[PDB]
Amino acid sequence: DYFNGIYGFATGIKDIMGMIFKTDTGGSNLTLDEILKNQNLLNDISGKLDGINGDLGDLIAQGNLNSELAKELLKISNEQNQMLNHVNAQLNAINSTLNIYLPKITSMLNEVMKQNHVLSLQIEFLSKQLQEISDKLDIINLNVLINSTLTEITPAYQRIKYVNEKFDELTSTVEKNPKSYQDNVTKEVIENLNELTELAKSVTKNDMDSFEFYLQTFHDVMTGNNLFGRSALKTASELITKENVTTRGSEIGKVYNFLIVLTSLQAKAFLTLTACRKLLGLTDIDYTQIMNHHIDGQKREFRINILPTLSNNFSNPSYSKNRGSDIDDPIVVLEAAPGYALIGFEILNDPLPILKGYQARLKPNYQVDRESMSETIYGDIHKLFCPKQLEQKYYIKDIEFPEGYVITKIVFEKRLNQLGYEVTANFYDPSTGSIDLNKVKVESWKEKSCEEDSCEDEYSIIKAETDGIYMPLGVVSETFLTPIYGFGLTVDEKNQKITLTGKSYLRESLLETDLLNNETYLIASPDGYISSIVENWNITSDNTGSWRANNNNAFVDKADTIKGSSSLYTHKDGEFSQFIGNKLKPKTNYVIQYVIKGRPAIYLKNNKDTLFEDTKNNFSDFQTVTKKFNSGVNPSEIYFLFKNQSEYEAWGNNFIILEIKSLEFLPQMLKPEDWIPSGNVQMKDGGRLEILGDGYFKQFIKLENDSTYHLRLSVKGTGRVSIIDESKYLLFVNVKDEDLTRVIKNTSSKGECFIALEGTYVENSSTIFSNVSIVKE
Amino acid sequence: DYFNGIYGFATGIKDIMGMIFKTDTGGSNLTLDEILKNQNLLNDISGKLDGINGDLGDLIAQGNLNSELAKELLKISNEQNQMLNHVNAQLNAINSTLNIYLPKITSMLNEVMKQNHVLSLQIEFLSKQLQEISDKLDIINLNVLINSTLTEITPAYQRIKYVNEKFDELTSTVEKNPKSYQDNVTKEVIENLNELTELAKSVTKNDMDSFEFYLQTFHDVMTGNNLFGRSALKTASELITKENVTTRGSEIGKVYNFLIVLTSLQAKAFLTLTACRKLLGLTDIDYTQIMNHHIDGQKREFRINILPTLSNNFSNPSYSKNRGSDIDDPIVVLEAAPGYALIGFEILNDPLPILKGYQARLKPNYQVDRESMSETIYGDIHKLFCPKQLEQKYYIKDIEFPEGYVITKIVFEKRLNQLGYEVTANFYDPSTGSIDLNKVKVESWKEKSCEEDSCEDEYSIIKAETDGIYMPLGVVSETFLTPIYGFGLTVDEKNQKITLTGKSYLRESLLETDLLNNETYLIASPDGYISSIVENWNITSDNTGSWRANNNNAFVDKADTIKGSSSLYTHKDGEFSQFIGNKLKPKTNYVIQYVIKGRPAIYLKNNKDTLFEDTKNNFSDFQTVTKKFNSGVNPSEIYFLFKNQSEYEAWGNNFIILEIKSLEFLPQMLKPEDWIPSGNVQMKDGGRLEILGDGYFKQFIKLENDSTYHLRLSVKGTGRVSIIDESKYLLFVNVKDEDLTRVIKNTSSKGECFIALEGTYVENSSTIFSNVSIVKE
Repeated sequence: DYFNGIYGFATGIKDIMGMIFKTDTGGSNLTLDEILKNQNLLNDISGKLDGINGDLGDLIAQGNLNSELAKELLKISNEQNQMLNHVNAQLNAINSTLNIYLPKITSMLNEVMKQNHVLSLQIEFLSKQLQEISDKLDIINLNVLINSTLTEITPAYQRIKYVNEKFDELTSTVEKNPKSYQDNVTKEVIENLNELTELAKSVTKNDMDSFEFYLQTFHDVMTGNNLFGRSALKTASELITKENVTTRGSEIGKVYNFLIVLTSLQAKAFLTLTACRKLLGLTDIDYTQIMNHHIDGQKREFRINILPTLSNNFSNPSYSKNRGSDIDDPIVVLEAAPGYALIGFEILNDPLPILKGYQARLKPNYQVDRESMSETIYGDIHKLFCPKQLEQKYYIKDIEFPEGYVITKIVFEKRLNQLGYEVTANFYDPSTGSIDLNKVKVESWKEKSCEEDSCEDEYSIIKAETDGIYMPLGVVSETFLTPIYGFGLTVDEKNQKITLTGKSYLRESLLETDLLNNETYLIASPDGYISSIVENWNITSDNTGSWRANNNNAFVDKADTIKGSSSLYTHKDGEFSQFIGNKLKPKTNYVIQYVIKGRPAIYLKNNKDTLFEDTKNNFSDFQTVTKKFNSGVNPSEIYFLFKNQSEYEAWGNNFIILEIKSLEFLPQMLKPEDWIPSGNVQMKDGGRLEILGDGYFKQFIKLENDSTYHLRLSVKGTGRVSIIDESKYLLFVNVKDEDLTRVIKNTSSKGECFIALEGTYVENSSTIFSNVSIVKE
Repeated sequence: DYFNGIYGFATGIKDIMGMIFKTDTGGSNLTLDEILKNQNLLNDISGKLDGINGDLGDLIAQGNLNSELAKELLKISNEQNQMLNHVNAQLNAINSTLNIYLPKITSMLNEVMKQNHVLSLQIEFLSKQLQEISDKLDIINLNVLINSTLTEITPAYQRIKYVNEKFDELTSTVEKNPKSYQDNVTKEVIENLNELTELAKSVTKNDMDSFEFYLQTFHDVMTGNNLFGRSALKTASELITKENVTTRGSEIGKVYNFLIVLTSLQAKAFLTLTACRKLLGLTDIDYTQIMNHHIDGQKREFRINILPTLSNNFSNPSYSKNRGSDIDDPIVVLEAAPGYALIGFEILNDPLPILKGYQARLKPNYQVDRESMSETIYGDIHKLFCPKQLEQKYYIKDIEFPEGYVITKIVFEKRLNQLGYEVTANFYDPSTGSIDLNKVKVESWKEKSCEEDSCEDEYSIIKAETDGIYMPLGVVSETFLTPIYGFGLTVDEKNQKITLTGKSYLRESLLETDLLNNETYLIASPDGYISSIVENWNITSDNTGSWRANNNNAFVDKADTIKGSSSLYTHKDGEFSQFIGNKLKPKTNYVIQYVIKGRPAIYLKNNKDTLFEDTKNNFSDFQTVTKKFNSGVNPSEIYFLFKNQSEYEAWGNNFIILEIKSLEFLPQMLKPEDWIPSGNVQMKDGGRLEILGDGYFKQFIKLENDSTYHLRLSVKGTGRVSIIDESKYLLFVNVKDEDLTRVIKNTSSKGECFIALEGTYVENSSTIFSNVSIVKE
C-alpha cells in the first residue's frame, strides 16, 4: 500500500488525541479503591437498613410518647442513620461509577484502540526491518562518544518502549461495554475487574517525578542537547555508515528508517500519556504542541547536520557462487514502459538465477505510485553473469546522468565474455512528477578511459575458478523504492565477487515532502512479489473473487487457522478451484510460490494434464515453497485446484505464479534452419542437431579473409566436428562432452565452407549438440 | 560586551533568591497552601448548613403552632443562622487570604522569569562554545574514566535540566498572566487556582527523597567527595586537554568554560527550588549559604588540583592552502597604541586572506576594558606566510618574557623567504593596571645569541608546492581575550602546516579575581567583527539615529525581538540612508559584511557611482554576505543605501565596512621615480613601468663587487631584463609573462651600472613588469 511518512503519522496521532481529548469524564474520580465487587452485596444492606430506619423514624415522628424513651429511640435513630448513610454513600459511589463512567470510558477506549492499530500497520514493516539491521551491525572500534549516547539513552528508551507496548496491548484486552462489568453474575468481576484495575494502576503511575522526565530527555538526547551535545542521530549515522552492514537500501535509507522508528515511538508514547490522563480524572493537557515541536526539532536535526553527509549508493546484499556459460552471447533488456521508470532490482536463484525488475509511474517530488507498479522476471541471469572455466571481461563504470533525469532502460551485453551494458535515461519533472520522453541520454561504454577519452579500455576481468563465480544475490533497491539517476557495476575480481550499485533520488525525494511537512507517499521495498496471475491470490477479505470452493469443507475463513491472515482451508474433501488456463501462454516457463500449512493438494490441471501437483509435504506452521515448470503446448484450459488431500487438514494462501522471461541471445552467422542432416540424424527444439547414430548435420557457411571467427559449441554424447573449406580442414576436432572454444583466425574460405556436424559413427550413439555458434569477431 | 564571572552569577542568583525569600502574605502562616483544602471543606459545610437552615426557616414560615413550640424553633433558627454567620466569616477570611496570596505570587513569578532570563543571557554564549569542543572530542585510549564518571553523573544532570525547563513552562504561565491579572476580583478563586496547576504539581515533585537528593549528590561528585575521590572535574580536564581538540582557547579557557556551565546550572537549580517553595505555601528557608558553600567547594577543588596542571599555550584553529609568493618582501607591523596592549589575533580568508588583531587598555589583574577595544585589518597575509614555487625559511623562535610583561608590538618580516619576527613587550602592574612605557624588552631572533653567534639559526624551511601551503586560519586568542606574554611560531613542514602560538595570563588573570570572588570582568572571544564605520551597525532598537528611513514602510521589521534579532526592513520602496562619505579614504580596499534575508537592494554610492551592489539571492533566513571593494578615487560623498531589491520585502543588518591595512615591504635599492622612460613607455599605478609597444625603461644602479645581489620581477608582456655594466652584460634574460629569480655573485662594477627594462617588439602587447626589486643581499 502506502507509507504516509512521519508527518502524516504525527497528524494521525494528533487526530487520535483530539478525539480522546474531548469526549467526557464527568470527573468521576476513577480511583481503584472502590471495592466494586459488592454492588450486589451493599444493595441488600442498604435496602434492609432503609426499611428499618424508616419504620423507626416514623414511629418517633408519631410523637406522643415517653420523653426519655423518645431520647433513647432518637439516639438509636442517629446511630443507624450514620451507619446506613456511610454504607449507602459507598454504594452510591460504586453505582454512579458503574452507570455513568464505565460506559463512557469503555467507548472512548475501544475507539482509541482501532485507530492505534491502524497507525501501527503504518510501521509494522520498518519494525522488522530495524530488527534485521540490528542483527547485522557490529560496533567494533567504537569511540567513547558511542558509549556516551548509549548510557545517556538506554533507560529512557527501555521504559518508553515498555510502556507503549503494555498500554497498547491492554487497550485491547479489556472487556467492552457489552458486559459493562455490570453486577450481572460474577467472575466477569474477577477477570475484567483485574484487567480494569491493572489499567488503572498503570495509568496512575504516570503522574510523578518520572515519564514526563523520560520522554523529554529522550527527545533531548535525540536532538543532541545533552551535556556535550552529541545527538544520538549522528552517532547512529556513524555506526551505520561503517561497512559490513551491506543490506538493502543506502545510508540515507537506513538512517531515515531509524528516525522513523524513533519518532513513531515518541508519538505513540505521547498518545499513551494523554490516554492515561483522560482515563484518570481531570486537568487535560494538550500535549500536541509539545509533540509537534519535538518531532519538528528532531527532523530539523536530521535535515541540517546529518543528511548532506550520506550516500544514496546501494549495493546487492549478498553474493553467490554459480557456474555460468561462455559459448553464449546473452543479451538482457530491462526497458520500463514509456511512461514508467526503473525503481530497483532483485536477484533470486532458488528456482533459478533470476533478476527481477520493478517499474512504475511517478508522482511529484520523486514519489512513486502504488498501482502502475509491475514486477518483471528474467531467465538465466547467471549465464550473463557467470562463465564456465574461461575469463570474463567486465567493463566497470559509475554511469550517472544529470539531475532531473531518471534511468529508464538498462540493456545488458555479454559478447565473448565481455560484459558491458547500456544505460538510457529520460528527463523528468519533480514539480509535476512528469517524465519527459523526448530528452534522453545514452551510455554505450562502461569505463573511465572512455569517460575521459571515448576510448575502449579500463574494464576488469575475472579468471573463472572451478566451483563458480560469486554472482550478485538478493535485492537491488533502496528501502523505499525510488527512481535512480546513478547506476554501475564494481566487480572486485581480487576475490572473484561482482557488485551492482546505483544512486538514488531518495534524498531529494523526501527533502521536498517530508522534512517540509507535506503529503509524503513512499513505498517500503517489497520483500516478496507484488502481482500474480492468480487474481486475489492474497485472499484475506473473506471473499474469493475468482476463487471458488465446491465444498463447504473448503471455506474462506479470514481466521482459517488464526485471525492474523487467511489461508484457504480444506479438510478431507475441501477443494478450492480457479480457472487459470486463459492466461498462461504455451511453451513458457512459470515459477510458483505459496505459503501452506498442513498437507494440501495442489493441481494445475486442464482436466487432461496436471502441469504441476504437490501433495506430499506436511507443514505445521505455513512453510512457503517455490517450484518451477514450463507451460505445456496448450495450457489454455488449466485450472487452479487447491484440494485438501485424499484426506487431511490443509492451509494455503498467496498462490503466486509468474512468467519467467526466457533468456535471449545476440545474433550470429549460423542459422538453426540452414542445416543439412545426412540421415539417421535429427535436430531438436534448441537447434540441438542430435546425431541419432551414423550420420551428420552440415550447413554451408561463408567466411572472409580479414575477419576472425569464434566457433563455440557443446555436444551431448561423444562425436566430432569438422570445418572443411572445400578439401582443406579449416577445422576438424573430436569432441566427447565439452564446450568447443576454437577461434578461427584470418582465412578466406575458398568458395564456401560448411561445418560437418559428424558425431561418432555407431548405431546406439546419440551425439547431441547444444549451441551452434560461429559468432564472428 | 562583558561577563561577570561565576562569582557575579552566584551574586545574581543569591540576589533573586533573597528577593523571593522576602515577598508574601501570611494566612498560610497557619496553613500550608491547604488553604484550598480547608476552603472547599468549609464551603461544603456552609452549603449543607444553609440547606438545613432553609428547611428550618420555611417550616417556621408555615407557623401555626404553640408559642413555645414555635419560639423554641425560633431560637434554634437563630442559633443556626449565627453558626452560618460564623462559618461565613471563616470562609471569607480564607477567601481574602488566598485572594491576596495569588496575585503577589503571579507578580513574583513574573519578576523571577525576567531576571532569570537577563542572567542566563550572560552564559548563553559560553554554553554554545562547549559544542565546538563536542564535535572534536573523539578521544580514546583512557575511556574507562570518562565511562565511570559519566555513567555516574548523567542522571542527576538530566534531572536538573528537566526541572529547569519546567521554568520555560513557568514562562508559559507568565504568558497566561495578562489573561487573568485583571479579573483577580474573587474570580481567581477557581480561575487562577487552575491555570497554574502545572506548577502546583511540579513544586510538589520537589520533596521526599528526590530532586534535592539529586542536586546534593551532583555537587558531591563535582567536588569529588565520592567513594574514591576522582571528581568529574578532574576527568573532564583529562579529556578536554587531550587529542587535537584544536579550538581557540587553552586548557584553562576550556576547563573554565566547563565549570562555568556546571556552576551556572547548579545555581539556577537552587533558584528554582527556592522559587517553588515560596510558591506552594511557604516554609522560607534561604538556601543562599548552602549554595555559596557548594560553589566555593567546587571552585576550591578546581583551583587546587586542576589549575596548576594546565597550560596557557594555544594554537590557531584552522589552516588554509593559498598560493603565496617569494618576489615580495612583506613587512607587517602589529603595534598597539602606547596605552594599549595586544590581546589576540585573527586570520580571515573569505573576502581575502586577512589578519585581524585586537588591542585594548588594561584593567588590573589582567582584565580588559569594553570600550577601549579596537579591531585592525591587514592585507593579503598569504604573501607573508606562503611562498610560491620556491622554498621559504621560517624562524621558529619561541619568544617569551618575565611575568608582568605583556606583548605590545609584533613585527613580521619576510626577507628573501626568511621569516622571522621581532616582539616588543612592556612592563605592567597586575594591581592598578598601568602598563609602563619605559621598561621594555626586545627579543627578535637572537635567543641563540646567548650561546652561539649564529643568531640566524634555529629555523626551518618549507618548499612551496604548486597550490600553496596550509597557512593558519581563524582566531588567535583565548576563550577570553587576554594580554599574552608568550608568542611564537611552530611551523611543521612535514605536513606543510604553519602554526601560531602564545602564552596567556589567564592563570594569573583569574587566580586573583574569580577564585577570590572579587570582580571578574572578562570578555568572551568575539566571533566576527565588533567595530564598523557603520554606526549602530546592527541596530540598537527602534532607534536608528545613524539611519534615515526615507520611506514609511522602510521601518525596522521586528523592531523588538519578534523576528529574533535586529534587522532593517524595506518593501516596495524601502530604503535606509546613512551618510558615510567622511569615513572612507580614496583608493583603499574596504571589506563589506552583512546579514540579509530575502531580496534586498544593497547600495553604496554617492548618487554618482555604485561602489558596490547586491540585488539578487533571496535567502531563506538571514544569510550573511561578505565581499570586498576598493574605495573609489573620491569617496567623500558616498553613503549607504539598504533598499529593497524589488517590490518584495527585505531584511538586513550587521552592515560592516572596514579599512584594510595594505601590505608593506622592506626598502630596496630600486626606486620607481629613478626610472628613465625612453621611447613610448610610461609608468603605472602599481609601479609597473608599462612598456607601451616598444621602448624601454632604464635606471642607473651602483652594484658592488663585494656583496651578492638579488633581482626579481614579474612581467605582463613578452620582454627582456637587461643588467649591463658600462661594457659587460651583468644580466640579460628575456621574460614572457612570469616571475624572475636571479642571483648575481660579486658584481664587478665599472661605474656605469644600470638595468634597462625592455620589452619585445610587439606593439599591441604592452610589456608590463610588476616588481622592480634589485634587493641587496
